[PDB]
Amino acid sequence: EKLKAALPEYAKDIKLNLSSITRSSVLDQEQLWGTLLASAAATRNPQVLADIGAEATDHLSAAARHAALGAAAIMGMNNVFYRGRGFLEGRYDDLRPGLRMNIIANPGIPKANFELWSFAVSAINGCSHCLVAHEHTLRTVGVDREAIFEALKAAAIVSGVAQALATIEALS
Amino acid sequence: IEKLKAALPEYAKDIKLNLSSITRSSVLDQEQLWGTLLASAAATRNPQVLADIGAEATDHLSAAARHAALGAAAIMGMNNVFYRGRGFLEGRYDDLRPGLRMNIIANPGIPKANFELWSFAVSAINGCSHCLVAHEHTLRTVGVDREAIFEALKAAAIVSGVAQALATIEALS
Amino acid sequence: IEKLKAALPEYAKDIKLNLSSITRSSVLDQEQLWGTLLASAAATRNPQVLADIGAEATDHLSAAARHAALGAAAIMGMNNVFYRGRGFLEGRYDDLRPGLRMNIIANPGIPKANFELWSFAVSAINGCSHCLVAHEHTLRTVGVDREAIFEALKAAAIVSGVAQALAT
Repeated sequence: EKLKAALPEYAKDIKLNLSSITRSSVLDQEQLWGTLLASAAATRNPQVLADIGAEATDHLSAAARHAALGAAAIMGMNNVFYRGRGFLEGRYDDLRPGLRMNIIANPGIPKANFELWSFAVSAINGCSHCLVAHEHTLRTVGVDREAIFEALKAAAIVSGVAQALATIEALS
Repeated sequence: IEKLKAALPEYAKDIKLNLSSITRSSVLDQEQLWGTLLASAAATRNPQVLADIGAEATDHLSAAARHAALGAAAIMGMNNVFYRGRGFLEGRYDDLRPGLRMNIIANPGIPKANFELWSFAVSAINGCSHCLVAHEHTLRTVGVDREAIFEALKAAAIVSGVAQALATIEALS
Repeated sequence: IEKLKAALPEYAKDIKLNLSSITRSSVLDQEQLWGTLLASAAATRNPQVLADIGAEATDHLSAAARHAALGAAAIMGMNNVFYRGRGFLEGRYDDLRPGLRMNIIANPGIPKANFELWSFAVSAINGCSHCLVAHEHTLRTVGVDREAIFEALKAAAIVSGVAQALAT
């Protein structure tokens, strides 16, 4: 509400879209808020992370909250590494990453949910390798594409929100 | 942009030179140029760059222009993520209704040409091939020269270099 | 570091470990390593990471090297947008001259090997295939082993994770 209220007039579709995604009935209240929170972190916009984070506490456990934020952090690294490896046409695929990412195997919350949040973040960062790998995993654990698609929509909407908000604050 | 140029460090002279050059270039309208420097400045998320350019854009852009430019950044902010992502997913989601409102695109409050140019510029900054191509095609359809489009791409890239350059000094001083 | 390593949240434990190790790693020499971490920190746009890494990098980076690293991030901030953009336009704009000044590339004020390594690290962060490839090539051209290049990519990625973790 207060976030929506801070959105400029030249950003009406974003506000509109933020309202519709927040009232989503496709994703769990945990799937939804965990996605919104991981997405918010992935935008790097403090205000957006603060307001989504504040509202998220009344919809997510401390464990869920931490898992959502850690998905953002770990994809921040993976999204750069794998995309780069992919740009090198596989010529370094034999080397050996050597990077820890245990949170992925042991998230502390349902893995279907962690994957959903990781997928959303990979969409924001733009790494096809990770977006595809996570999308495949979601399907393997029973998440339907309607829900996977809703996460893609949410990640995009939240990116718009952060862009819209960043501009108003710097100008006003 | 006079203060921005001054803010740049000697190790970023090329960007300063490029900023000086793109601003004095005449291949683009006074509206196309400042509207592109503005949507680009917005898309880079650097506060100082947006603030400086935004201020210098008022005596160079109409009210409706300044509005359409900032609105292009915001809406591309979402579209550049959505279409890019769906585009990676092997056609598996091409038959689903996005259900995303983007009316500003059909009604920017100014003739479409410039909105599309600024949308194109933003899509370059965010890195979305689907949108870059779509908007480039639309620009052509409504009579915009390649030279103009290419100049926007350059302006988008230079502003991005300026944001990076200034972001680092702000943080280190 | 230390203060940087210590700021990481607990749910970002893996990134803490990765930072601790990439900084203790020898694969890259101290200038290569810290110039890459500095260039990367800049590209993440996170002010705290840039400050901590920039300060720790004073003990291993000459004045010329530090400016080369920061300069690499700035120029790649522009090139990474330009070449990627042109690259998606299906060669339809390849006949036009960019006319963008890039003099720092040929003249970084230090050995190119390092400048190219840092530019490669930034290109990975911004996501421009055209530049990551062009620099990976040059890097191999003048020497530099895949292991060093791979270590920079890892460093760029690890630094991106730190910045995000801190931003959260």
